[PDB]
Order: sequence, then structure tokens, then C-alpha cells
Amino acid sequence: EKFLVIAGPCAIESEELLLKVGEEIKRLSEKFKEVEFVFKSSFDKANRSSIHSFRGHGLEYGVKALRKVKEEFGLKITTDIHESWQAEPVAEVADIIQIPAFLCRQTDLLLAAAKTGRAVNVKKGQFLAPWDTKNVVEKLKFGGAKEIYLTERGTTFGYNNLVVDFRSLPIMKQWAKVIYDATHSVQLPGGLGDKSGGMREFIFPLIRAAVAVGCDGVFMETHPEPEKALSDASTQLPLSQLEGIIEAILEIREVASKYYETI
Amino acid sequence: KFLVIAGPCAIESEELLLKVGEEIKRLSEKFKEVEFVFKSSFDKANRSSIHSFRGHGLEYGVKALRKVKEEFGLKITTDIHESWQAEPVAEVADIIQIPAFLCRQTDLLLAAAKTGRAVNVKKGQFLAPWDTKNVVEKLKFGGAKEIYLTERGTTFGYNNLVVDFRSLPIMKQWAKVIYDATHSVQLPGMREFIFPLIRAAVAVGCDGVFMETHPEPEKALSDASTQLPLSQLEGIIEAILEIREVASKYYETI
Amino acid sequence: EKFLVIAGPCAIESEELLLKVGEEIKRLSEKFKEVEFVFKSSFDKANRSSIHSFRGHGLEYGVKALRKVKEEFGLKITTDIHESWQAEPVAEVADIIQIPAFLCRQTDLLLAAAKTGRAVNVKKGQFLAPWDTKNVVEKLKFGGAKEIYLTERGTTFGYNNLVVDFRSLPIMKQWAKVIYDATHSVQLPGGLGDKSGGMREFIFPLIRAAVAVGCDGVFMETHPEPEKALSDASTQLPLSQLEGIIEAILEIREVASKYYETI
Amino acid sequence: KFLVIAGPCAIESEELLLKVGEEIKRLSEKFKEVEFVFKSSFDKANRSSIHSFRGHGLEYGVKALRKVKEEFGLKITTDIHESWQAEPVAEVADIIQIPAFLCRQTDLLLAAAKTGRAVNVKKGQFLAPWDTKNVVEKLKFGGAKEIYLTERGTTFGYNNLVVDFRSLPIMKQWAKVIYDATHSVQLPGMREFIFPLIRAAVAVGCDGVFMETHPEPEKALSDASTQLPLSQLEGIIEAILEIREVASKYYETI
Ligand SMILES: O=C[C@H](O)[C@H](O)COP(=O)(O)O
Ligand SMILES: O=C[C@H](O)[C@H](O)COP(=O)(O)O
Repeated sequence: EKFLVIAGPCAIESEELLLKVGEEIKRLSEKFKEVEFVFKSSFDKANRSSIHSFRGHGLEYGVKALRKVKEEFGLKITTDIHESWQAEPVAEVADIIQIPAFLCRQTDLLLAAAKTGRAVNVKKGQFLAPWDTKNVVEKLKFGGAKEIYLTERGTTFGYNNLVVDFRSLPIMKQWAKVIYDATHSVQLPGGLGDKSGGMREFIFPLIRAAVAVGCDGVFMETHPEPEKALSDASTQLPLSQLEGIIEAILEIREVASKYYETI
Repeated sequence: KFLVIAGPCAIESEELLLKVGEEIKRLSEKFKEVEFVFKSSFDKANRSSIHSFRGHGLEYGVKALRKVKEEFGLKITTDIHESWQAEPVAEVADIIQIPAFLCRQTDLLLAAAKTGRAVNVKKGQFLAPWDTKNVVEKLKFGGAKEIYLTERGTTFGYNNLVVDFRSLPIMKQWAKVIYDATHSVQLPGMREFIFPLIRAAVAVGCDGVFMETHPEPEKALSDASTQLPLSQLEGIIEAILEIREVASKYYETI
Repeated sequence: EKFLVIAGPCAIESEELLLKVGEEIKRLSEKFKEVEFVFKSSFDKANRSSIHSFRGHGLEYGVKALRKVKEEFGLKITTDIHESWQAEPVAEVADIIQIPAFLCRQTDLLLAAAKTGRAVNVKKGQFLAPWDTKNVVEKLKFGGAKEIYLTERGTTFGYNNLVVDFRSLPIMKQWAKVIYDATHSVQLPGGLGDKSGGMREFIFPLIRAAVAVGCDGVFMETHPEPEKALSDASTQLPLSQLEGIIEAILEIREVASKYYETI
Repeated sequence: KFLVIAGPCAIESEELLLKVGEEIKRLSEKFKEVEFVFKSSFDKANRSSIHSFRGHGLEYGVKALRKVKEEFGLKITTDIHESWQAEPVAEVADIIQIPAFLCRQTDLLLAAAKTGRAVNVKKGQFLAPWDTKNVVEKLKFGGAKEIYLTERGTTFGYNNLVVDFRSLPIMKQWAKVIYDATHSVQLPGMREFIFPLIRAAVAVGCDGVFMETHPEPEKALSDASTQLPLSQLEGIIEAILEIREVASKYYETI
């Protein structure tokens, strides 16, 4: 099956930022033809730790910027929703509607996404056990979703820390396609006080682990200059490093693929 | 004064709310030093299963809670799940409750704060005690003046929650602290530990306790495994008041 | 039943330190006659994080110092053993043989302690679930132990942190008398790099919780000047604060006692 | 070269050790680029139950391991539980193993280091990756020169272990790292995850893998639920060598 790579800047800092990242993602989609790329960027960071942190320029602006990316580069689009009313307008541009981790159990949000006819990707809550995602998928199927993804993004491990239990990949595979979030899984929740931290040095090794275990795609936030990012400045991957990372996981996926267990 | 938030988990019917409300009113008259607040959700918006009981809607719920307040003169509290619900709920709710999974949703907090009502935020199972400082700041920014933080357990491995009592004194630095005695013992995805842990909460020191109670928990449509039998409420309240009376002498300052 | 208070300096820094603490503990035993005091101090810190940290002055010296305390103040004694061969010599002075947390599953150590005829107190391992202590008690009974205690001292919660799950008290009570370790439960394992950390501000509130829930005794390390201690300098209670703490828990225990559940 | 430590969990009989040893010798000849080390415990000193299988004693065990080394020319490794055992075990053991629960027992580490043999310390389930730096220092202080640290899971709630693969690169800063593929999936107080996680270990990067194997795990007297069927060992070794070959290109320096 075609491997999915969901990538883009964490937040829609500006339409300009999007086109800059989109251009590179488009270049890679032409090179890695065996990969299905989906451009990701949040029109709103509705769950920042601090009231003073950057949120975004609004739904309207965001959808417009994302539409420009799709129009200019012919790339599929994905963005996350935070309340039920956002599903409809977002569905006009998003090929995949993303459900935030903290909201993976909010029935109406899932239902709103499902009835749009678009694919739905649910970030597994940091509080959820792998087997608890079966009911999440059930809700989505009940709501009409035909293409469902479950994203591993770490689990609460003590305070301000997340651990990735790779046993989750084969477990969740029982009921949906699985995506590994390489950038949020290394973040340190509320690790900086008013903001969350992260350990960039672990992004690559853990993504290698994900493809060796086996998944249907990877999710990576990337920014031309992470240090200047307005969100997840500590975990976004420098855009120049994206190509090498993707080549690496495709290579590891290929050699490991013959050993992937049948669910 | 010490806060006691009690009531049936879900508004299964205003009939149920009236039966539970009568007992709470009674206790209310017996324990004058305690401020009682009637709680019940008009919607269980986060059930694990799509086939589980959610409720009868916001309108029916607000109406039923209206009945309780008017008929018994008891303050009211219920939780909201999306921003638009804040205003209509604030019509009857003296305290707007923010769900644990939603404790970081900025717009929900701001929406609640804007109503002018008191706001009680359930501490997310993924949150550290010190991470709640930012939660309080959001509410203050939104105009909230009466802010509560509720301890309801922290993720401890899979399908289990642990109560780290160190959280009470930490959260007390920036808000009044409430201990949720019934959800803290639930196994995500029990009853025998409700009383022991509530005794610990008052021994450590908190500003109030949250307890879901139902005439027949066995038949409850929500949290059947952890809702306290109505008939046992009086005894537990008396017990925690006695422990608090003695222990309060040692509560640390700030 | 008579409430147990196990207290003393973490390590036997010197026979002088012991007599200084013993004197105060003796004074309190005369005041709190409803309490059974047991003087505690390790002749060896055999599991320090760093090879450079203080361990002790040897078994011989330690037993001699502990014997002096028992002889001079008529106090019961408890100390921990680390290898099977230490059970016999230690049993000559120790009324209660303590089994370290990391070693709570070492069959031969438990058996060695049990056959001495002395009481045995096992620190619950940071890796053990409350219900897993049933087999620990079974081993001890199998080995001849007639008086057994299980001590709650925290559970691994993420890295370098411990949490106290008070549900452990009523669970362990099903098969043994339960003791709450007020000082090790707030320590931060390896929190200082070459040594462990601790948060003294939580010792009192958590001990209040322990007696409200209900236990058969408490364990507290105390030192005339904690800041100068050679071990657990961050968690040992200042000796001057001991009396007030004990009075407080007896008061809370009394008022809460009528509500203690029957096992 | 890449290390592969394999063998039956417990020395149920030297007969068993010989059967497993023959297969390991065979693989040894087929995978010349891999350094095989035969492992088996002469005593399960930390079983949960007093009624569970422990072993036939140190003497019988050392004799059986002697047989394996002499008959197949395979290096040997076994664990010790008390200081006095280091010397006699070092007679046959090329690598002395330190149990996870005992990774902080200074005298056991020093005793092992004094023998002059290599020392492999199982990382305690209560230990953080960076906490192992001190463990290595103790061994170096004791004269140890060949030191290994083994990842075998970390306490994650009750009766469960999680493998935090971030540990591999962290521990690599001060010692060679081994990944225990069979104990990492055990539930304290399963099998389907052994292969997936071992693939991850080599994709991330480690200096070797530890795998308990038995002709008929179902009948094993120890770790029956997690011991790998002998017949599946070859396939898994070939698989991890292939993944390592490709992934090694990306292993981070130090
Ligand atoms: O991904 C979710 C959050 O927005 C995340 O923790 C980053 O936000 P913060 O830096 O405001 O905590
Ligand atoms: O209680 C056990 C230890 O000795 C504890 O962690 C304190 O030792 P450290 O400061 O050497 O880690």
C-alpha cells in the first residue's frame, strides 16, 4: 500500500510560510512517488498551555492559505478541528480532518468530522490505552467515516513527559490504518512552564523504530527555521532535513516490510 | 466555607434529580457550615462507546436543574463541552464545570469565564499539578474571579488512575482546590476506595469535595461502578467534617 | 492495637548521632505511651546511586552502636540487611529485620530473615503492585515469620519521581500489618544526578493522608541537622519537629479510626 | 561485532542446555559476523511465588554451562544474586549478568567487576536512562573494562512494562547497549510483541540483543509466556541483521 507522509508547519504562521514548505513538499512528492504526501498546518492552536502563546490568524484565513497550497502545488490537505461547527467549513479544503489528542473522546466532534465524507485522522489521547481506540473507530464508522487513521503521539509517563509504547502500532492496526507522529511524541508537555518542551535528538531514532515495527504512515512537523517557529519551536524538524529523513524511513520500511505481522 | 458538590452523574430524568435533590437539601439543613452545590451533567459528551447513555439534551437538562434550584434553593453546577453552551448554561449554573479532557481548550475556558459565573476546572489526567497555573491564568484573563481546580486522578499506566495528593497543596497556590472522590477511583476504559481516599483528601487539606451520588448506583446509566449510594452520603459528610475539624489545625499556609 | 512509630537517622553516621536521636525518641516514648517506638538506622547504605556516596562504618560497628541504643534507652531496634549472611548477626540486636525495597523479591534474603524468629518488615518495591505483596508475605510465612509488616514507600511514576497510591494501604492490609514510610515516599530517585532528591514540604501532608486512610504505623527518618546528613539529606525530618508530627498523626488517627474499613 | 545473547531462561537440566546449545552453535557457524553468547540462569532467585521453579543450584548450573562451553566452544553468561557467587561463576562465565532488581547493589557490582570478566547490568525497571551513568562508574571503579547495559522495560503503571527506546542512545554514551527482547514484553506479577520490538531496537541502534529461547516454551519452568521457540530463532536473527545492515547507516554518533 502507498505509504503516507503527513508533513508541514505546526501552525499557519502566514500564507507565505505555507507556500515555502509546500514547495519543498511538492518537490519531494515528485521524487518519492511511492509516497502519498498530505500537507498539514493548524489554522488554530486551541490548546496552548499559556493564554499568551500564539494561536493563529483564524479559521477563514487558515482555510484560504491551505487552499492556496492545494491550488498551487496540487497537494492533499489536512488540518485539525476543535469544535463541531468547524467540520463543515474545514471539509471544503481538508482531504483529511484531524481530531486533536485531547479531544479524541468528544463524540460530537468525531461525528461532525465523519459526516463530511472526508477521511478522519484521530490523534490518540495521551490518556488512552491502545485497545481503547477500538471504540473511537466504532464512533467514526457509526458516523459514516470510510477512511480512518489513528495516530500514535505518545502516552503520559509521569509529569511533563511522554513515552512511545510501540506495542500500540500492531494493536491499533487491528481496526484502522496507523500513523506515527514523530514530532509530538518527543515533546515535553508543559516542560518550559508557559510552553511545552521537546527533545529533537530523539525524533529520528524513534521514527526509525516506528517503520521497523510497521505503520501506514508518519506525521512530521517541519519549519524552515524551527527556532523561530511560533509553536513547537523545540520539536519541528528543519525543512532541509525532511528529504533525508523520508529516504531513511522508506529504506528501513522496505527491508523490514517482509517481517510485518498480519493482523 | 467547606464546599460539597454532589448529585447524580447524569441527568437521567428530572425525577431522579428531584429525589437526589431532596436528600441534598436535607443534608444542607443539617450541615449549615457546609455549602452544598447540586451537580449533574446534561450530557456525557465523552463516553467510550457510541452506544452509551449521553442524556436528554441541553434544554431538558437546564430545565431540570432549574427545577432543583427553584424547588430546593440549592446552588447548581453542570459541565459544558463546547463554547456556545456557556451562556445558556450560566442561566442556572452557579458554577460552570470544565471537563478534564477539555481543561486546555482556551475558548471553552474563556466562554465560561465570560458568563460571570464561578468556574471549576477538572484537572486533566495528563496534567501535572504545576501545569494548572496556566489554566487559572486563562480564566482570570477571561474575567473569572471565583476559580476552582478539581483533583480527579492522573494517568498511571493503562486503564488506571492514581491520586497524587501532593497536588492539593500545589494547586492551592493559585486556586481553591476540590477533590473528586468518585472519578479518582474509576478505571478508564473501585467503590471500596472512595471513602478511604476522601478521608486522605481532607487530612491533607482541600476547599471542598466532589461526589456523585445515586439512589441505586447499580441502575445508573453512567458511572454505575463508582456512584455513591445516596443513603451513605450523610455518614461520609459527617466523617470528613470531623477529620477536617481536627486536621485543619495542621494545614500548611498557602 | 498499639500504633507503631519507626524512627531514627537514615544511616549510622556515628554512635554519637544514634544516642542523640535515641535520647529524644526515648523521651517521646515516655510521653506517647500508646505508641510502640522502634529505633531505626542502617549500618550500610548498600544501594547508593554513586560509588562516592557515604555507605557506613560496617556491620560490626553498626550492630554495636544499635546495641548501645537498646541498652541505654531500652528501645526496640530495626535495621536493614542486604545479603543472606547478615540476617543472623543482625538478628542479635534487631527486633525487626528490614528488607530493602529493591530486594523485596529476593527469596533467600526473605527466608534468611524469617528463620531468625524476628519480626520482618518489607519495603514494597517501587516496581511492585499492591496485590503483588501477597506472595511476599507468603514467602515469609513459609520461612517461619510470625510478625510481618509491609511498608509503603512510593511507586515509580515516570523518571526520577515516586507517587504514593494510597489504595495500597487497604489492599496490603489484607495480608499483613501496614507501615507508611513518610520520608522515602517524597524522595526523587536520582534527582540530583549522583544522589537522589526529595521534597520535604510534602512529608507532613502525605503522612496525614496515611493515617486518615489508616495504617498500623509510620516510618520516619529524622536527624538533628538534616542538611548535614550523609544520606537522604533532603528528606530526613529535623529531630525537633518529630514530637509535633507524632502528636498530629495520633490526633488524626483517633478521629479517623471509627471509619477504618474492616478487611 | 553485533552481540546475540540467547539460551533457555533457567537451567532446567544440562540436557536442555545441550539441545539449545547445539542450535546456537549451528547459528553461530551460519552468522560469522555475530558474536553469540549462551545464557541460562542457575537460579531464579526472584520468583514471585515461593512455590515456583528456582533451579538445581550453583554447582549443577556451573557444571552444565561448563559442558556447553566445552562441547560447543560458545561463550557463556549467567546472572549472580549475591557477592560470593561472582568468583565461582567467573570460572565459566565470560559475561557476568547483574539482575535488574539488583542493578544498584554496590557490592554485587564490585564483586562482579573484581573477577576480571565482562559485566552486563540489566537496567532496573525503576531506573531512568541517565541514572545508569552511575552504574557504569561503579563497575569501572571496580576494575571492569567491558561493560554492557541492558534495556528490559520500565515500570509503567501496575503489572506492565514499557520500552522507552530513547534509552538506547542515552545509555550508549557510557556503555555498550543490549536490548532484552523477551523480558521487555513480560507483564510483572506478550509473545506477539517480541519480534516487532526487537525490529525497533535494531532500527534505533544497539550493540546486541538478548533473547531467551526454549524448544517448547509451553513446558518451560520459567518465563513460559515469553520464551522464544527455538525454531524461530534463526529467522529473527536473519531479520534483525538485515534491518541493522540498512539502518546502521543512520545510527547517530555517540
Ligand atoms: O500539541 C498540543 C499543544 O498545543 C502542545 O503541548 C504545544 O503547546 P504549548 O507549547 O502551548 O504547551
Ligand atoms: O533508599 C535508597 C537509596 O539509598 C536512595 O535512593 C538514596 O540514595 P542516593 O542518594 O545515593 O540515590
